[PDB]
Amino acid sequence: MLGNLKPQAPDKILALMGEFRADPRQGKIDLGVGVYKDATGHTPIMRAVHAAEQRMLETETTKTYAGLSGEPEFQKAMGELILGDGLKSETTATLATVGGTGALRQALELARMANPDLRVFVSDPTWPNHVSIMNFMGLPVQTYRYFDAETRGVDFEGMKADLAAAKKGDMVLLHGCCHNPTGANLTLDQWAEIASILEKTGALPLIDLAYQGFGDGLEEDAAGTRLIASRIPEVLIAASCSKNFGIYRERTGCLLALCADAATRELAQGAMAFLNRQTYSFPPFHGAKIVSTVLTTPELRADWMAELEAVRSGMLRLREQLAGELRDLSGSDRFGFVAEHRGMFSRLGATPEQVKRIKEEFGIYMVGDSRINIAGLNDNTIPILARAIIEVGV
Amino acid sequence: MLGNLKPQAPDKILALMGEFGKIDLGVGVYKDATGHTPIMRAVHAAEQRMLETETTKTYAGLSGEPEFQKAMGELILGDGLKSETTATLATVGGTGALRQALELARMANPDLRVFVSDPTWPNHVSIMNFMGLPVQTYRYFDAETRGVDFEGMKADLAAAKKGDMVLLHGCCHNPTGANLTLDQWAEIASILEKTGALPLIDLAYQGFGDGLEEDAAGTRLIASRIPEVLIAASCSKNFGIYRERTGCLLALCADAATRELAQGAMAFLNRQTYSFPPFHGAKIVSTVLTTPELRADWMAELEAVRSGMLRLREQLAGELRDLSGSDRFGFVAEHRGMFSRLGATPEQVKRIKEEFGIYMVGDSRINIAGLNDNTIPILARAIIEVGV
Ligand SMILES: *Cc1c(COP(=O)(O)O)cnc(C)c1O
Ligand SMILES: *Cc1c(COP(=O)(O)O)cnc(C)c1O
Ligand SMILES: O=C(O)CCCc1cccs1
Ligand SMILES: O=C(O)CCCc1cccs1
Repeated sequence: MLGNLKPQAPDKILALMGEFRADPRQGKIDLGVGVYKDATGHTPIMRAVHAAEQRMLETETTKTYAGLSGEPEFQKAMGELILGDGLKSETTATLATVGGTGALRQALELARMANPDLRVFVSDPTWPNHVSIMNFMGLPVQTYRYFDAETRGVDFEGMKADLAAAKKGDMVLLHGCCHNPTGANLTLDQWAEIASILEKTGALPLIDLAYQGFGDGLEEDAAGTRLIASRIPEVLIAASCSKNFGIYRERTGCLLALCADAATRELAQGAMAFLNRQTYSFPPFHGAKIVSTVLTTPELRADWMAELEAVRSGMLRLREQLAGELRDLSGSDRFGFVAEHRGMFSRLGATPEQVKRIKEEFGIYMVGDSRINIAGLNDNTIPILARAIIEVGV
Repeated sequence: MLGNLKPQAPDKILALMGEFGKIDLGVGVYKDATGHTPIMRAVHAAEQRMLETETTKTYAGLSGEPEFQKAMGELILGDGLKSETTATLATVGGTGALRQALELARMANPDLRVFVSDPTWPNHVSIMNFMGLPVQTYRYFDAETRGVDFEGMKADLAAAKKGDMVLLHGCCHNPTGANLTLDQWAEIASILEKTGALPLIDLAYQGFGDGLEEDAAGTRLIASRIPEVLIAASCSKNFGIYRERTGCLLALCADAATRELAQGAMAFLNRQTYSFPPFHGAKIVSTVLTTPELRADWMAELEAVRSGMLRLREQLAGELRDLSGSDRFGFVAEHRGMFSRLGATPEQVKRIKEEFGIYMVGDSRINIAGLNDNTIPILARAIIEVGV
């Protein structure tokens, strides 16, 4: 029977890593990495996190089944970290998921459960996993203009025009901050306008928030999300803890469902818990317990925020440098967007041909769409990348 | 939009604990003499070693770590592990392994039906209902003898067709406590082979019946006869890591070509569901299994738990015979695993919970691990008073 299985395409990350590994070039560089890497090229375990695991090891007396939709401490701490004082517990449903991806999958299952004729609107471009899951679910997908290949910024007028075609009950997927893969983001004023279009169309916003604390700051990065929450009656937020906590493999995230009434909330929580139940019963405990420990323990929380800010500040300075080196070599602004972008990713606007030429002539590797990971740059690699970008004629 | 949501039915077994002198004989978790579910020594030691050895937490394998996958395959199939034709997938507990098993089978056969035992773990039917899969049942429990109705089981299983999936509990049958012998397993293998039915084995209590190796005996027999088989394994109970959510799906194929197919489709299933599987619990399992000293202590601790429960069952049967002189409740001693279904009806069950304060699943399923020297006489009395 299993022989009738259709061949499924690999993870691709492997192919990139295999091509790169095969490269005999002593000076090859890898900007395709999708995780944070420090100056030495490592993805360290944050101090606060290692401190939480030591504490957990000393306090946990059992490992019996716990909360089906997560532990109260985690749900509460997450909603506060995301919505801040605006957290309206009375109308908020929460679900511990298996990473932000689990949160996205559940959110989609929830919405479709409420509206079978659900349509999803995704940005152009967006994280490929978005489309993958949606295709796998057989949901209709529409695209809305977003990245401007010429300016490397947001084509807002285009986005508005396309979003204007959403109907009541449709879903609009928005990256809360640090757009992956582009790095081009919305201003708080652009968020206000998007909010108006959403109220007008009656479309349901789904926010993919996986990089809170990597853009302009913990609070600053949630500004757009908070604006949507306060003006839109129903909002779905899929949050991740893999990156801003550095616990990728622990698989920790959560689905937040903001509802109009308390009755509607009771409904949503019941459907979410039911969803977890029908997929894998209980969500993973370890990673979520680390997070709630860091956030509830003053000492740890303070250390986490400090370490996270150090990371953010570092990448931002890497942006300033690359843009400066590019300013000098080009003798023009052109590449100024590099310093204007936020997140650990940036789309250079290079064509596939140029990307291939950069790799062959300079040994630098990046995703085929010209996406580079800022964290992979340093005092030694920046001059090389700059020269390569200019040399290939981007 | 969310207002359209219809209310969903609660998990009965988990709701049971909601209504919780008080004697909990519900949820299938192991508990010691003082009513606690401890962390196993080896497990704790593994975590400490893990705390010192792990330097990063970056994304890892989409199908789980090679070490975990290998340790699990060896634990389950032993020397009958033909890696060349076996696909492995780390999952979110045994339930996760189950869900992925049904999804995989459905991709291969959009026209599949599932045969489940009467009775079976309620979560089996709920998941199948949710997926919209046709469910047929096969006789298994003999209501009067509290044993297996084997003739009835064979008759029903023979009605299966090529492409159908037969769900068999590998050992310690939840919720009955009744289990097939190795001679019955061979006969089942005969029926399956003839019909071309794909068996899905739910293995959640390996180590709680007669022993680690002995409890995998049936699964190994089917794996050696049937060319294609699916096994969903849970490490929740035998490792005492319930909340970590760790298990795995094994897809045994007739050849490496099909194996590469299943392996690819299995990984894809994780990617499109939650991306990567949870690492912590799987790391503990592989650490314990590949560290001779740890494996040794875990086997010993599990062994102790095993024999302990076995003794409790004997106490139950005994005390109960002192209250009748009849071998009516003898089945308690025969049943193997954590559970045992008494012949009590719902009314009787209620009388017990209300006028005796002892909470058991509404079908007479009791978790023997909940009993002890102090409560056995009380429970023995309870079911005698209520007359069952
Ligand atoms: C990382 C990421 C996620 C979620 O990652 P998880 O590893 O599942 O926590 C979701 N959306 C985007 C855009 C991401 O970059
Ligand atoms: C425990 C159990 C499972 C799976 O449990 P998980 O906590 O999801 O690992 C599956 N089937 C049966 C019969 C079980 O008792
Ligand atoms: O590089 C990125 O887009 C972030 C990596 C996140 C993930 C990749 C595959 C599954 S989750
Ligand atoms: O008690 C049982 O039947 C199994 C353990 C409890 C569980 C219910 C759902 C997933 S695990």
